Amino acid sequence: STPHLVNLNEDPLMSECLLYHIKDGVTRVGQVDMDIKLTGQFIREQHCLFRSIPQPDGEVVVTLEPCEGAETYVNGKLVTEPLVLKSGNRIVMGKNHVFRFNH
Ligand SMILES: [Cl-]
Ligand code: NI
Repeated sequence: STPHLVNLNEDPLMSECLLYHIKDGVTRVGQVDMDIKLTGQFIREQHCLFRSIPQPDGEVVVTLEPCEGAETYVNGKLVTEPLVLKSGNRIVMGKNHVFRFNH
């Protein structure tokens, strides 16, 4: 299937987005001029980005790259360099945005 980024927040705001499909290419996450806009106090203008790249068989590989000074955690570990995501991974951006990556 397409990879999904699913919003795990228990009380998401009306403006807040519950589910994104991660499309082929770069999805930029942040506040100012991004493909996914998150508003929390700790979300930087350019927070991080997803890369979706195809394999020989069509199956996709999604990586997450954090931006300088923008905190993101995958399964509890702060991610500081780019990282290949896996279905089930829990991603927190800033302190107020929790997702699951579902492939
Ligand atoms: Cl935040
Ligand atoms: Ni879907």
